[PDB]
Amino acid sequence: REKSEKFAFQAEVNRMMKLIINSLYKNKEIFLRELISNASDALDKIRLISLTDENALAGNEELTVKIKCDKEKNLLHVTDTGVGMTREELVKNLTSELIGQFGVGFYSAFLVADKVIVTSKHNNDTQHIWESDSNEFSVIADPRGNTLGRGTTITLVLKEEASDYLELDTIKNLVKKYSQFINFPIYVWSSKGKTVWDWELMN
Ligand SMILES: CC(C)NCCCn1c(Sc2cc3c(cc2I)OCO3)nc2c(N)ncnc21
Ligand SMILES: [Ca+2]
Repeated sequence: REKSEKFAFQAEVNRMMKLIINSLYKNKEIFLRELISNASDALDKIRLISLTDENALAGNEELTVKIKCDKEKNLLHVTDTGVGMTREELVKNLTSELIGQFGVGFYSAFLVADKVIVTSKHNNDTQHIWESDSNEFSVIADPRGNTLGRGTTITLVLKEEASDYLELDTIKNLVKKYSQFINFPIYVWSSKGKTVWDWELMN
C-alpha cells in the first residue's frame, strides 16, 4: 500500500519549484491569489460541463469558494465546489504573470507552507487526498469518504513565519485585494461559530 501511494516529482517538476520559490520570495502573499484563480477556473469548468450534463451538479449544487482559517490547528483551507480532480489527475498533474501563464501557480503555496494537502472529489471518482512537502508526494483514498460532494480543498500547514494568514483581518484584506479571478462568490468563515450566516461574502 506504498508503491501505489508514494511518488516523487519529475526532475523538471522539482526544478520548477526552484524558480517559483526563489523568484517570488518578496511576494509571498501572491499564493492566495493563485489558489483563488484555480478555484475560479475549476468553477468555470463544472459550470461549462453542466451546460451539457444535467447530472453535473448533483453532488453539490453550489458554485462557490469558501476560505477558512483554523488558527488552533495552524491551517488555512481554500475550498471550491468546482470540477474537482480524479486520482489520476492528482497523481499525474505535475513572474507574477508567468506563474499564471504556465499553470504552476499552485506551488506558490509552498512560499508560506511547510506542507500542502489537497482533498478533491471529482464526479467520476472517489474522494482522494494528495499531500506533499515539495520533495515527494503521496495520494491516498480519503478514509472519510465523500465529504466534499464535489470540488477541492487546498489545506496549508503554515510556516511559523506565516502565522498572520491564520488571522481573519489578514485573510479578509487579502481576499478583497485579490478578487481578480472571481465571478463566483468568495466567502471567509467569519468565526472562531455555529450557523451558515457566519460566512462573510468577500466579493
Ligand atoms: C490537467 C488538470 C488536472 N490541471 C488543471 C489544474 C489542477 N487544479 C489546480 S492546480 C494544481 C493542483 C494540484 C497539483 C498540481 C496543480 I498545477 O498537485 C496536487 O493538486 N487547482 C485545482 C482546483 N482547485 N480544482 C480543480 N483542479 C485544480
Ligand atoms: Ca458519479
